[PDB]
Amino acid sequence: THRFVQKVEEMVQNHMTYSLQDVGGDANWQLVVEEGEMKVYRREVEENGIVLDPLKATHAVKGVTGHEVCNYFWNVDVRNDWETTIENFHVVETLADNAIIIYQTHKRVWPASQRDVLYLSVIRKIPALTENDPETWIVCNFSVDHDSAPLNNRCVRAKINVAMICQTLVSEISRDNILCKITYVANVNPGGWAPASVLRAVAKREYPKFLKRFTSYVQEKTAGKPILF
Ligand SMILES: CCCCCc1ccc(-c2ccc(S(=O)(=O)CCO)cc2)cc1CCc1ccccn1
Repeated sequence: THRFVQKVEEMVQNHMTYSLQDVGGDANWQLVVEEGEMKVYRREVEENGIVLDPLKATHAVKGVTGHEVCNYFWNVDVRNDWETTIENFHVVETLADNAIIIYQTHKRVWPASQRDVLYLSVIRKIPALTENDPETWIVCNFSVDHDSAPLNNRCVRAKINVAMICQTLVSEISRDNILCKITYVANVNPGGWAPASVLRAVAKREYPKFLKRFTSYVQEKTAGKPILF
């Protein structure tokens, strides 16, 4: 029990309530990119002339579990093996063995100024509501304030609320018979000002690239390892 336990529970619960819902029938979501099972949607939202566009994506990855996907997403030690848009990150504080606070800087995208982020990252297993329902693994990354926040005069502080939410279907169980269903949501306030066209182009390019790359890394690192359910 660190000082964020209840904020964490609230963020996680909101994601389980709202983020998991299907949006196939919801015209409010614009489907922007589809590549097979990977479906990437946005809402066009601006606040004070700053693009906030909520991002929501679903995906189905063979041969990995939600537990594996989330560990890989959460574990700072493999971060540099799949991240492409990060200049630097530092663990600011270890809250618990499933929760840390991270500082990171994002590669500049011309012509906007560089962004940095300060966020709590927590991984949690949500037990099946009923023996009918799936268990879910979730990673939530959400912005928090912290005293040990670096001075970075090059950077505008973005604020994020991101969740990677995983449920695993299975048919000795082999990788051949396991499917991981992902819902990934990212609400990012870039702060300051950045050209709308830039923000939307970066999102449209980088989210599908991230999801394809990250999931493929998980498949590759796990294949021929015992399944971690
Ligand atoms: C002018 C560019 C402004 C960049 C704004 C920004 C800042 C941070 C993020 C971002 C994206 C994914 C995460 S995470 O999924 O939690 C994994 C940990 O890194 C945390 C933060 C996103 C974005 C929006 C632009 C953009 C979109 C997808 C990739 C990169 N940049």
